[PDB]
Amino acid sequence: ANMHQLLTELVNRGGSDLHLTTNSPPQIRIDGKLLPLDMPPLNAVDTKQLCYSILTEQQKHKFEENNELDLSFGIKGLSRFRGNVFVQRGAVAGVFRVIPYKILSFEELGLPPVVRELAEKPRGLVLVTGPTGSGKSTTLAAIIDKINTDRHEHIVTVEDPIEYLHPHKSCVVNQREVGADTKSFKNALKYILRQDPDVVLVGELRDLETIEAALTLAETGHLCFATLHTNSAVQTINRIVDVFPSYQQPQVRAQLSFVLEGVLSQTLLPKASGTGRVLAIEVMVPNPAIRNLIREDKIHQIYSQMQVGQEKFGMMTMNQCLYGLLQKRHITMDVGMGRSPDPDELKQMLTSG
Amino acid sequence: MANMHQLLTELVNRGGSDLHLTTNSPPQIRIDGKLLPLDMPPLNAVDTKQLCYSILTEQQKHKFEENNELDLSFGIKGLSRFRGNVFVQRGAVAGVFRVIPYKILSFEELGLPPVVRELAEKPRGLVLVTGPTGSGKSTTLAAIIDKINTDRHEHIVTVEDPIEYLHPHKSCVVNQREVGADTKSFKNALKYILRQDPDVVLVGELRDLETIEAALTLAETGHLCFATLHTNSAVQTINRIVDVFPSYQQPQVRAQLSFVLEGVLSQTLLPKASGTGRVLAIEVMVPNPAIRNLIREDKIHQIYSQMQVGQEKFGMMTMNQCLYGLLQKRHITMDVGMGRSPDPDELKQMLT
Amino acid sequence: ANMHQLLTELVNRGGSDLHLTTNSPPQIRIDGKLLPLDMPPLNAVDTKQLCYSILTEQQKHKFEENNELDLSFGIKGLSRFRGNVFVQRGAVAGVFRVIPYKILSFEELGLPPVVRELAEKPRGLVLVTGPTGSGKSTTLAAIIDKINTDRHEHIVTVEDPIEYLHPHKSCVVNQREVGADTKSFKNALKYILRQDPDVVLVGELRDLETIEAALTLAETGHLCFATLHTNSAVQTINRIVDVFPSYQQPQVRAQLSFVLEGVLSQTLLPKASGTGRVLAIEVMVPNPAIRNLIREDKIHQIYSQMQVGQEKFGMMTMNQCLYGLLQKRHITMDVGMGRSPDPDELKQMLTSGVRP
Repeated sequence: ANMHQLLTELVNRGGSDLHLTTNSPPQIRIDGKLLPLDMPPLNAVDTKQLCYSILTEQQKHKFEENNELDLSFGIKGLSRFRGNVFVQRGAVAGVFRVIPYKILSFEELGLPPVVRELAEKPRGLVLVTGPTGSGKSTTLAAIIDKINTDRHEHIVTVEDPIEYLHPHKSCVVNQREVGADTKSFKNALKYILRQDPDVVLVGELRDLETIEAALTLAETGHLCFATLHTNSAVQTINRIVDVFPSYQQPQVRAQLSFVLEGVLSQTLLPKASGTGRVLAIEVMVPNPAIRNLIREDKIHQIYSQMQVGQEKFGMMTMNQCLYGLLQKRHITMDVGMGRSPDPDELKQMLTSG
Repeated sequence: MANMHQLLTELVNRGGSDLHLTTNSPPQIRIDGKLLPLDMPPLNAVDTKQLCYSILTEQQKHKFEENNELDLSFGIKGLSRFRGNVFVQRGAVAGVFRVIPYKILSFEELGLPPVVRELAEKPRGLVLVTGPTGSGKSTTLAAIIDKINTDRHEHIVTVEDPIEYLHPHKSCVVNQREVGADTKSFKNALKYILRQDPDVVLVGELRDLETIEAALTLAETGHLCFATLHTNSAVQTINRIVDVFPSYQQPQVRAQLSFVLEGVLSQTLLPKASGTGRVLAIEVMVPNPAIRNLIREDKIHQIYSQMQVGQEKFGMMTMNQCLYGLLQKRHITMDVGMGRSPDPDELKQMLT
Repeated sequence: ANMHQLLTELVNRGGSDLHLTTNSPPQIRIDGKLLPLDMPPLNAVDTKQLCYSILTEQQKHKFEENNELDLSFGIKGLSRFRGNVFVQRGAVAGVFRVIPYKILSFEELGLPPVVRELAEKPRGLVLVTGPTGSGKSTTLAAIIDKINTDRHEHIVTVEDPIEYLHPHKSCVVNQREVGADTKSFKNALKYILRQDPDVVLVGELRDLETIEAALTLAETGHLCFATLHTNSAVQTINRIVDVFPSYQQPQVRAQLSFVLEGVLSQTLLPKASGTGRVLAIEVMVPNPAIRNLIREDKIHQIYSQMQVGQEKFGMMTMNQCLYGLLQKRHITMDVGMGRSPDPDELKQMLTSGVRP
């Protein structure tokens, strides 16, 4: 009934987010969907006492000045949390995310064995892309945890915001949160070469400066991880090249062909059973043929190379993953078709074999 | 301050559309389109300020005094909600107040085609409801937001200036932020929206360059974004969005739009042929793979031809095709249907 | 007060403007031309004394901070006035414009009956154009007053500045003065749709933003009035189109062809008697043929349709109006010819075997 009990239940019930707003009971997001708790609806007095109970006095003043506040806090013996407090219809409202210290393993996440091998790469650019909540941070956290476990190197992450904490194991891990630890991605990236890193996570490739920063890191002997909100390997490569002026795109294509070591495009789909989510992932691992196609500006022909790189490189097109999920009845036909980038291709391959 | 409450009660009881308060005239109510003065003495400058200020918050009174303009909404328990505009004329306060029903109308009550219901089922993307002021945009948006609220277990956040339709929680969590009270501005609300775990976001009118980039970012990162524009057609809407950006960034914006656009609705309310009420005429564009290439290929005007043949497959409909059907079914007069066609000669060919 | 007496003489003598400046007697503008009053020339002491006699303490302080001041004021039993005070050659100077409360009728203004029929339009765009002091606000005030009399609708005006005041009749009339009631045309037009209007006066079509606002008003079921400074219907339509980029001119021409309901272009000419001025006006009322010519980018061919549209559509070219002013001997031959856009056509009209 208080903030401590709600946050403990959020962790205990495997929720990702707790929502507190007027005229609704506390609600928790489990596997992406909100489920209300068996409690009376809150009023404006309730949402204010609950949200204020986890703020410092200085934080309460800054929220009252702007009607907005981002913060993080810890509950001893429980978990860390990300909070956002705001105002709607004249009342306090809040959303609170658990940030787990412990990452589940690759097999628990449904990630193919090639993801474990990407975590062993000495150098290059590895891109994990997809929409919000498609599993990107969990894959990145699993990869970084394997690196942390296996290497004696320096890992620096720049995140907006940090979604997983990595205690030091064999690596030295420094994590900078945008907006608190560092002013911006640009400022962190301006000094990242002066911090003796070996592995760097740069977050979303939001602008040209960040793309150039990720390419330089990957060219100078570092393992660079970044995200995009693209849905396929080809769409990912096109977005990176096409954001640059036409005159500088030849160099970017040449740069990408040398340093790119893997592209993972994930999506979480509803299970046909109606409970839980299943991972759909497109995997592109560059071979000499794909690297030439990038340099030759034959980006779209990379898809044909992914269709035949399953046994050799662990590649898998998005349609090839949906096909396997369909034969095992993990997703319905309606969900698979609404997600296929080419439903006619997936339809024809289902009829044969 | 209790006189204003009684005037609005009289406005509701007499079936009026709008209440007018201005100096040197009695309160006037629009009934069936025509103004009628109430049998009361005329107001002075003190009165129009006193009545209008009685329904303002202290901030709203300081916001109004800073700009000599103010839009707002408020509710009267047991009566109705109302949208108000207060302004200044000849050195005195004036006000107009419209009626906002508590009960949100259905798709069929609003005259919205079944394709709007399928747009309400989209999991992510950008859906634009456009038109000039009072073209039914908030009513259409509320119907869309009410269907998602009814059907989904997701988090809906709206940013409104002001909040018009209220959406009680159903199966969704719905948070509605009013600019100038709950949040300082659209810019400030959008700065924090990514930390609030939203699934569906209403950002209001695409009023400037900065909000459009924010709306494209929300829709690109896996969210369903609703926004409005002032344009009157799908093609005019797409051109307006791209052309506000500097020439060097327009290639990316067209590329983003080809990926993220999920629907364009351009509405307009016309008087009914019976002489009572207004009926919705709507142009609906839902991008298919063909339209997405036309967007990427910068052949935006050829999109109109695609809408003419996408009715059965995709539920598409040009404005002229909608006006033709409303005219044949006797919902509108010939002058109103002709007075709205963007190409009156095309509608003639369909008439034959 | 001498100032009280000067303003009474200005009103009584039908002057439009009173001028007070150093080394000249007070001068009043009568029929567009300045005429000095039979008084000794004023000095700097006089001009500061006369202008300060009508200022509040707050106005005197603001004028002294900038050497500029706009204001309006009323004189009980006389008239209201719009004033401007400034400084020149180290001395105070002032100009004062009268704002009449009473609007003259259409026939008094010399406006043809077709203008009255334009006031009965339920929707569309009606443009009243001409140079400064060509009677535009006066024509607009007569139209607004007829609408106010005949309709139960909401009239909103946005003006820079307000020229005629309209007491309520059957309409509710709200008049917003730029720089006092509202910050700008842009802000008034930003909220005008939320103000439940039926008839809107938007002032000068100064930029694309205002033209786009008027087109939106005219398309959504409103009657919109606006002004330009063009001298003919064809010149008026082209001026509106040519303000847009070349790629967007097709749409603007298409919009105008749909919503345009009337174009009036005026000029005030001296009378043959030497007293008063007579209105010369060109009237274009769009028919289906003219609307097509607009859409087809055949604007110059619109004039030929106007030459034959008096009886059918109530149209009237400038030359046809000048012809009528010449037959009634209201203007001299030189004045009529000096304004004709085509003197040879007007000559042909005068040398007619069907002349009567």
